[PDB]
Amino acid sequence: MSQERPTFYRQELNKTIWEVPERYQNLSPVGSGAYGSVCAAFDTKTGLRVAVKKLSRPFQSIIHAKRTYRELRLLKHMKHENVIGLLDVFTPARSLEEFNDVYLVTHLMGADLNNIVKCQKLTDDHVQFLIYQILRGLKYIHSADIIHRDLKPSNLAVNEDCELKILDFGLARHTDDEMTGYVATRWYRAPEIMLNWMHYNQTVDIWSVGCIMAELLTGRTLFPGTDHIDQLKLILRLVGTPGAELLKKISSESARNYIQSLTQMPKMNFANVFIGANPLAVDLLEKMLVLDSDKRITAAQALAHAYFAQYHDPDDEPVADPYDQSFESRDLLIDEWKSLTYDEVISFVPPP
Ligand SMILES: Cc1ccc(C(=O)NC2CC2)cc1Nc1cc(=O)n(C)c2c1cnn2-c1ccc(F)cc1F
Repeated sequence: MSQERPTFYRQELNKTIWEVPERYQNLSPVGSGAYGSVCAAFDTKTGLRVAVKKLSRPFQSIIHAKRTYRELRLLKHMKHENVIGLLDVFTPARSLEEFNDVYLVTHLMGADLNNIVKCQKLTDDHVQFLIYQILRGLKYIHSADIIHRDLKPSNLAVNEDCELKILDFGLARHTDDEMTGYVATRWYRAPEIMLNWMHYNQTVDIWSVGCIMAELLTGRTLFPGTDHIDQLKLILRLVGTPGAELLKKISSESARNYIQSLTQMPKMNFANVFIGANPLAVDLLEKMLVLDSDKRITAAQALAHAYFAQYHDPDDEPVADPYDQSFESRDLLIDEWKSLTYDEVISFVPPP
Protein backbone atom coordinates (compact mmCIF):
# COMPACT_ATOMS: atom_id res chain seq x y z
CA MET A 1 0.00 0.00 0.00
CA SER A 2 2.72 2.45 1.09
CA GLN A 3 6.47 2.99 1.56
CA GLU A 4 8.54 4.90 4.12
CA ARG A 5 11.14 7.60 3.41
CA PRO A 6 14.47 7.12 5.23
CA THR A 7 16.27 9.94 7.03
CA PHE A 8 18.95 11.59 4.87
CA TYR A 9 22.16 13.37 5.88
CA ARG A 10 24.38 15.78 3.95
CA GLN A 11 28.14 15.60 3.38
CA GLU A 12 30.66 17.20 1.01
CA LEU A 13 33.30 15.18 -0.80
CA ASN A 14 35.61 17.02 -3.19
CA LYS A 15 33.34 19.99 -3.68
CA THR A 16 30.17 18.02 -4.38
CA ILE A 17 27.35 17.61 -1.89
CA TRP A 18 26.21 14.05 -1.15
CA GLU A 19 22.83 13.53 0.51
CA VAL A 20 22.28 9.87 1.43
CA PRO A 21 20.18 7.73 3.83
CA GLU A 22 21.62 7.09 7.33
CA ARG A 23 22.20 3.38 6.55
CA TYR A 24 25.15 4.40 4.34
CA GLN A 25 28.20 5.27 6.40
CA ASN A 26 31.91 6.00 5.91
CA LEU A 27 31.53 7.54 2.44
CA SER A 28 34.84 7.70 0.58
CA PRO A 29 35.44 8.97 -3.00
CA VAL A 30 36.89 6.48 -5.49
CA GLY A 31 36.23 8.20 -8.85
CA SER A 32 34.62 11.07 -10.78
CA GLY A 33 33.80 12.35 -14.29
CA ALA A 34 30.91 12.54 -16.76
CA TYR A 35 29.98 8.96 -15.88
CA GLY A 36 29.06 10.48 -12.50
CA SER A 37 31.07 10.60 -9.29
CA VAL A 38 31.39 7.38 -7.27
CA CYS A 39 31.93 6.83 -3.54
CA ALA A 40 32.60 3.68 -1.54
CA ALA A 41 30.41 3.19 1.53
CA PHE A 42 29.37 0.67 4.18
CA ASP A 43 25.68 -0.30 4.21
CA THR A 44 24.77 -0.88 7.86
CA LYS A 45 21.40 -2.48 6.97
CA THR A 46 22.90 -5.35 4.91
CA GLY A 47 26.53 -5.34 6.10
CA LEU A 48 27.69 -4.81 2.51
CA ARG A 49 30.53 -2.65 1.27
CA VAL A 50 28.83 -0.67 -1.52
CA ALA A 51 29.62 1.68 -4.39
CA VAL A 52 27.35 4.73 -4.70
CA LYS A 53 27.19 6.65 -7.98
CA LYS A 54 25.75 10.16 -7.95
CA LEU A 55 24.25 11.50 -11.16
CA SER A 56 24.04 15.32 -10.66
CA ARG A 57 21.78 17.36 -12.96
CA PRO A 58 20.97 14.28 -14.98
CA PHE A 59 18.09 16.13 -16.70
CA GLN A 60 19.98 19.12 -18.18
CA SER A 61 19.26 17.92 -21.74
CA ILE A 62 17.08 15.38 -23.58
CA ILE A 63 20.05 13.08 -24.22
CA HIS A 64 21.18 13.25 -20.56
CA ALA A 65 17.61 12.60 -19.36
CA LYS A 66 17.23 9.56 -21.64
CA ARG A 67 20.67 8.23 -20.61
CA THR A 68 19.79 8.52 -16.91
CA TYR A 69 16.59 6.57 -17.55
CA ARG A 70 18.49 4.01 -19.65
CA GLU A 71 21.13 3.41 -16.95
CA LEU A 72 18.48 2.94 -14.23
CA ARG A 73 16.36 0.60 -16.39
CA LEU A 74 19.52 -1.43 -17.21
CA LEU A 75 20.62 -1.74 -13.57
CA LYS A 76 17.09 -2.59 -12.39
CA HIS A 77 16.87 -5.50 -14.83
CA MET A 78 20.12 -7.36 -13.98
CA LYS A 79 19.97 -10.08 -11.31
CA HIS A 80 23.03 -12.29 -11.84
CA GLU A 81 26.23 -13.13 -9.90
CA ASN A 82 28.53 -11.97 -12.72
CA VAL A 83 26.66 -8.77 -13.63
CA ILE A 84 26.57 -5.52 -11.67
CA GLY A 85 23.09 -5.09 -10.20
CA LEU A 86 21.09 -2.50 -8.31
CA LEU A 87 21.12 -2.90 -4.53
CA ASP A 88 19.44 0.48 -4.03
CA VAL A 89 18.36 3.67 -5.81
CA PHE A 90 17.37 6.88 -4.06
CA THR A 91 16.82 10.62 -4.23
CA PRO A 92 16.59 13.06 -1.30
CA ALA A 93 13.79 14.78 -3.28
CA ARG A 94 10.33 14.59 -1.70
CA SER A 95 8.43 15.24 -4.95
CA LEU A 96 8.87 15.21 -8.74
CA GLU A 97 9.14 19.03 -8.68
CA GLU A 98 12.34 19.07 -6.58
CA PHE A 99 13.72 15.81 -8.09
CA ASN A 100 17.07 16.57 -9.72
CA ASP A 101 19.57 14.03 -8.38
CA VAL A 102 19.84 10.25 -8.75
CA TYR A 103 21.99 7.91 -6.65
CA LEU A 104 22.66 4.30 -7.65
CA VAL A 105 24.01 1.65 -5.26
CA THR A 106 25.83 -1.55 -6.25
CA HIS A 107 28.21 -4.04 -4.64
CA LEU A 108 31.67 -2.58 -4.03
CA MET A 109 34.34 -4.43 -6.02
CA GLY A 110 38.07 -4.65 -5.21
CA ALA A 111 39.82 -4.01 -8.53
CA ASP A 112 39.35 -4.10 -12.32
CA LEU A 113 41.13 -6.51 -14.71
CA ASN A 114 43.70 -3.83 -15.68
CA ASN A 115 44.71 -3.49 -12.02
CA ILE A 116 44.98 -7.27 -11.50
CA VAL A 117 46.77 -8.19 -14.75
CA LYS A 118 49.67 -6.29 -13.39
CA CYS A 119 49.84 -7.04 -9.60
CA GLN A 120 49.79 -10.57 -10.75
CA LYS A 121 51.03 -13.21 -13.05
CA LEU A 122 47.90 -15.26 -14.14
CA THR A 123 47.79 -19.05 -14.46
CA ASP A 124 45.70 -21.03 -16.94
CA ASP A 125 43.24 -21.90 -14.16
CA HIS A 126 42.92 -18.18 -13.32
CA VAL A 127 42.19 -17.47 -16.99
CA GLN A 128 39.70 -20.36 -17.14
CA PHE A 129 37.79 -18.99 -14.14
CA LEU A 130 37.84 -15.32 -15.17
CA ILE A 131 36.71 -15.96 -18.76
CA TYR A 132 34.07 -18.49 -17.61
CA GLN A 133 32.51 -15.78 -15.39
CA ILE A 134 32.57 -13.16 -18.19
CA LEU A 135 30.80 -15.61 -20.54
CA ARG A 136 28.37 -16.62 -17.76
CA GLY A 137 27.43 -12.96 -17.26
CA LEU A 138 27.35 -12.34 -21.01
CA LYS A 139 24.99 -15.29 -21.61
CA TYR A 140 22.61 -13.66 -19.14
CA ILE A 141 23.02 -10.16 -20.63
CA HIS A 142 22.61 -11.35 -24.24
CA SER A 143 19.51 -13.42 -23.33
CA ALA A 144 17.79 -10.14 -22.37
CA ASP A 145 18.77 -8.90 -25.85
CA ILE A 146 21.22 -6.40 -24.36
CA ILE A 147 24.60 -5.78 -26.01
CA HIS A 148 27.47 -4.58 -23.83
CA ARG A 149 29.13 -2.82 -26.76
CA ASP A 150 32.26 -1.79 -24.90
CA LEU A 151 33.70 -4.83 -23.11
CA LYS A 152 37.23 -4.09 -21.90
CA PRO A 153 39.43 -4.97 -18.88
CA SER A 154 38.51 -1.64 -17.19
CA ASN A 155 34.80 -2.53 -16.86
CA LEU A 156 35.43 -6.03 -15.57
CA ALA A 157 35.58 -5.82 -11.79
CA VAL A 158 37.14 -8.40 -9.49
CA ASN A 159 37.38 -9.20 -5.77
CA GLU A 160 40.18 -10.99 -3.87
CA ASP A 161 38.82 -14.52 -4.48
CA CYS A 162 38.69 -13.84 -8.25
CA GLU A 163 34.89 -13.41 -8.37
CA LEU A 164 33.95 -11.19 -11.32
CA LYS A 165 31.17 -8.76 -12.25
CA ILE A 166 30.56 -7.02 -15.59
CA LEU A 167 29.98 -3.25 -15.39
CA ASP A 168 29.01 -0.42 -17.77
CA PHE A 169 26.90 -2.47 -20.26
CA GLY A 170 24.62 -0.71 -22.73
CA LEU A 171 25.69 2.81 -21.98
CA ALA A 172 29.08 3.64 -23.62
CA ARG A 173 28.94 6.66 -25.96
CA HIS A 174 32.48 7.73 -26.90
CA THR A 175 33.44 10.74 -29.00
CA ASP A 176 35.59 10.45 -32.15
CA ASP A 177 38.60 11.91 -30.30
CA GLU A 178 38.40 9.30 -27.51
CA MET A 179 38.64 6.53 -30.15
CA THR A 180 41.59 8.14 -31.99
CA GLY A 181 45.20 6.96 -31.93
CA TYR A 182 47.09 4.48 -29.75
CA VAL A 183 44.26 4.05 -27.22
CA ALA A 184 42.91 1.11 -25.17
CA THR A 185 39.37 2.45 -25.74
CA ARG A 186 39.46 0.94 -29.26
CA TRP A 187 41.70 -2.15 -28.86
CA TYR A 188 38.90 -4.52 -27.78
CA ARG A 189 36.32 -3.47 -30.39
CA ALA A 190 35.13 -5.81 -33.16
CA PRO A 191 36.20 -4.65 -36.66
CA GLU A 192 32.59 -4.31 -37.90
CA ILE A 193 31.81 -1.66 -35.29
CA MET A 194 35.18 0.07 -35.29
CA LEU A 195 34.69 0.90 -38.98
CA ASN A 196 30.86 0.68 -39.05
CA TRP A 197 30.71 -2.13 -41.65
CA MET A 198 27.13 -3.14 -40.83
CA HIS A 199 24.36 -2.97 -38.22
CA TYR A 200 25.88 -4.82 -35.26
CA ASN A 201 24.58 -7.41 -32.80
CA GLN A 202 25.64 -9.24 -29.60
CA THR A 203 28.46 -11.10 -31.41
CA VAL A 204 30.41 -7.85 -30.97
CA ASP A 205 30.94 -8.65 -27.26
CA ILE A 206 32.41 -12.09 -28.02
CA TRP A 207 35.14 -10.47 -30.12
CA SER A 208 35.98 -8.35 -27.06
CA VAL A 209 36.19 -11.49 -24.85
CA GLY A 210 38.66 -13.10 -27.31
CA CYS A 211 40.82 -9.97 -27.09
CA ILE A 212 40.64 -9.99 -23.26
CA MET A 213 41.36 -13.75 -23.05
CA ALA A 214 44.39 -13.45 -25.35
CA GLU A 215 45.73 -10.58 -23.21
CA LEU A 216 45.24 -12.63 -20.00
CA LEU A 217 47.12 -15.57 -21.57
CA THR A 218 50.05 -13.59 -23.02
CA GLY A 219 50.18 -10.46 -20.84
CA ARG A 220 50.09 -8.50 -24.12
CA THR A 221 47.35 -6.51 -25.87
CA LEU A 222 46.27 -8.55 -28.91
CA PHE A 223 45.54 -5.65 -31.32
CA PRO A 224 47.19 -2.46 -30.01
CA GLY A 225 46.70 -0.36 -33.17
CA THR A 226 48.05 3.19 -33.44
CA ASP A 227 44.85 4.07 -35.33
CA HIS A 228 41.69 2.47 -36.82
CA ILE A 229 43.50 1.33 -40.00
CA ASP A 230 46.65 0.05 -38.30
CA GLN A 231 44.39 -1.92 -35.92
CA LEU A 232 42.42 -3.44 -38.82
CA LYS A 233 45.70 -4.51 -40.46
CA LEU A 234 46.76 -6.13 -37.14
CA ILE A 235 43.39 -7.93 -37.05
CA LEU A 236 43.48 -9.07 -40.70
CA ARG A 237 47.05 -10.38 -40.37
CA LEU A 238 45.87 -12.78 -37.63
CA VAL A 239 42.40 -13.81 -38.82
CA GLY A 240 42.87 -13.36 -42.58
CA THR A 241 41.28 -10.99 -45.07
CA PRO A 242 37.51 -11.33 -45.71
CA GLY A 243 36.26 -13.92 -48.19
CA ALA A 244 33.59 -13.31 -50.84
CA GLU A 245 30.66 -14.37 -48.62
CA LEU A 246 31.52 -11.86 -45.85
CA LEU A 247 32.17 -9.01 -48.31
CA LYS A 248 28.51 -8.94 -49.43
CA LYS A 249 27.43 -8.79 -45.77
CA ILE A 250 29.30 -5.48 -45.46
CA SER A 251 26.46 -3.08 -46.33
CA SER A 252 28.79 -0.07 -46.23
CA GLU A 253 29.93 0.39 -49.85
CA SER A 254 32.92 2.58 -48.91
CA ALA A 255 34.12 0.07 -46.28
CA ARG A 256 33.64 -2.98 -48.53
CA ASN A 257 35.52 -1.04 -51.23
CA TYR A 258 38.48 -0.31 -48.91
CA ILE A 259 38.67 -3.99 -47.89
CA GLN A 260 38.97 -5.09 -51.54
CA SER A 261 42.04 -2.86 -51.98
CA LEU A 262 44.04 -4.79 -49.37
CA THR A 263 46.53 -7.56 -50.13
CA GLN A 264 44.80 -10.86 -49.34
CA MET A 265 46.15 -12.83 -46.36
CA PRO A 266 45.44 -16.30 -44.96
CA LYS A 267 44.35 -16.91 -41.37
CA MET A 268 47.44 -17.44 -39.19
CA ASN A 269 48.09 -20.64 -37.25
CA PHE A 270 46.99 -19.71 -33.70
CA ALA A 271 49.22 -22.43 -32.16
CA ASN A 272 52.23 -20.58 -33.60
CA VAL A 273 50.90 -17.32 -32.14
CA PHE A 274 49.89 -18.43 -28.63
CA ILE A 275 52.88 -20.71 -28.01
CA GLY A 276 52.80 -22.78 -24.80
CA ALA A 277 49.12 -22.08 -24.16
CA ASN A 278 46.54 -24.76 -23.36
CA PRO A 279 45.41 -26.15 -26.77
CA LEU A 280 41.82 -25.87 -25.52
CA ALA A 281 42.34 -22.13 -24.91
CA VAL A 282 43.77 -21.77 -28.42
CA ASP A 283 40.77 -23.64 -29.92
CA LEU A 284 38.26 -21.36 -28.14
CA LEU A 285 40.20 -18.25 -29.24
CA GLU A 286 39.93 -19.45 -32.87
CA LYS A 287 36.13 -19.68 -32.41
CA MET A 288 35.83 -16.23 -30.76
CA LEU A 289 38.11 -14.32 -33.15
CA VAL A 290 36.23 -14.98 -36.38
CA LEU A 291 35.95 -12.08 -38.82
CA ASP A 292 32.39 -13.03 -39.89
CA SER A 293 30.27 -12.08 -36.86
CA ASP A 294 27.52 -14.55 -37.88
CA LYS A 295 30.03 -17.40 -37.47
CA ARG A 296 31.47 -16.44 -34.05
CA ILE A 297 30.80 -18.70 -31.07
CA THR A 298 28.00 -17.49 -28.78
CA ALA A 299 28.34 -17.08 -25.00
CA ALA A 300 26.01 -20.05 -24.37
CA GLN A 301 27.93 -22.22 -26.84
CA ALA A 302 31.30 -21.18 -25.33
CA LEU A 303 30.31 -22.14 -21.76
CA ALA A 304 29.94 -25.74 -23.01
CA HIS A 305 33.45 -25.67 -24.55
CA ALA A 306 35.90 -28.24 -23.11
CA TYR A 307 38.15 -25.42 -21.84
CA PHE A 308 35.60 -24.76 -19.06
CA ALA A 309 35.06 -28.41 -18.05
CA GLN A 310 35.93 -27.80 -14.38
CA TYR A 311 33.55 -24.81 -13.99
CA HIS A 312 30.70 -25.52 -16.44
CA ASP A 313 27.35 -26.31 -14.84
CA PRO A 314 24.33 -26.13 -17.23
CA ASP A 315 21.95 -25.91 -14.25
CA ASP A 316 23.86 -22.95 -12.81
CA GLU A 317 24.09 -20.70 -15.89
CA PRO A 318 20.78 -18.78 -15.89
CA VAL A 319 19.15 -16.59 -18.53
CA ALA A 320 17.37 -13.27 -17.95
CA ASP A 321 13.73 -12.19 -17.99
CA PRO A 322 12.66 -10.20 -21.09
CA TYR A 323 14.00 -6.63 -21.24
CA ASP A 324 11.53 -4.06 -22.61
CA GLN A 325 13.69 -1.90 -24.86
CA SER A 326 10.83 -0.02 -26.59
CA PHE A 327 11.74 3.28 -24.88
CA GLU A 328 14.87 3.49 -27.08
CA SER A 329 12.87 4.33 -30.23
CA ARG A 330 10.69 6.81 -28.32
CA ASP A 331 11.07 10.59 -28.64
CA LEU A 332 10.08 12.41 -25.43
CA LEU A 333 10.69 15.77 -23.74
CA ILE A 334 13.01 16.23 -20.72
CA ASP A 335 10.14 16.35 -18.20
CA GLU A 336 8.75 13.13 -19.69
CA TRP A 337 12.07 11.25 -19.31
CA LYS A 338 12.39 12.77 -15.81
CA SER A 339 8.90 11.57 -14.80
CA LEU A 340 9.66 8.04 -16.10
CA THR A 341 12.96 7.99 -14.16
CA TYR A 342 11.21 9.26 -11.01
CA ASP A 343 8.61 6.47 -11.30
CA GLU A 344 11.42 3.88 -11.54
CA VAL A 345 13.17 5.33 -8.46
CA ILE A 346 10.06 5.10 -6.25
CA SER A 347 8.90 1.71 -7.63
CA PHE A 348 12.23 0.06 -6.77
CA VAL A 349 12.04 -3.00 -4.52
CA PRO A 350 15.31 -3.98 -2.71
CA PRO A 351 16.81 -7.45 -3.39
CA PRO A 352 16.25 -10.24 -0.81
C1 LIG B 1 27.69 2.43 -8.43
C2 LIG B 1 27.54 1.95 -9.87
C3 LIG B 1 26.51 2.46 -10.67
C4 LIG B 1 26.36 2.03 -11.99
C5 LIG B 1 27.24 1.07 -12.52
C6 LIG B 1 27.09 0.56 -13.97
O1 LIG B 1 27.82 -0.34 -14.39
N1 LIG B 1 26.13 1.13 -14.69
C7 LIG B 1 25.83 0.76 -16.09
C8 LIG B 1 25.27 -0.65 -16.28
C9 LIG B 1 24.35 0.57 -16.42
C10 LIG B 1 28.25 0.56 -11.72
C11 LIG B 1 28.41 0.99 -10.40
N2 LIG B 1 29.39 0.48 -9.64
C12 LIG B 1 30.67 0.86 -9.69
C13 LIG B 1 31.08 1.95 -10.46
C14 LIG B 1 32.43 2.32 -10.50
O2 LIG B 1 32.78 3.29 -11.18
N3 LIG B 1 33.38 1.59 -9.76
C15 LIG B 1 34.81 2.02 -9.82
C16 LIG B 1 32.96 0.49 -8.98
C17 LIG B 1 31.61 0.14 -8.96
C18 LIG B 1 31.53 -0.93 -8.16
N4 LIG B 1 32.76 -1.21 -7.71
N5 LIG B 1 33.56 -0.39 -8.17
C19 LIG B 1 34.87 -0.43 -7.95
C20 LIG B 1 35.49 0.18 -6.85
C21 LIG B 1 36.88 0.09 -6.72
C22 LIG B 1 37.64 -0.61 -7.66
F1 LIG B 1 38.98 -0.70 -7.55
C23 LIG B 1 37.02 -1.21 -8.75
C24 LIG B 1 35.64 -1.12 -8.89
F2 LIG B 1 35.06 -1.70 -9.96
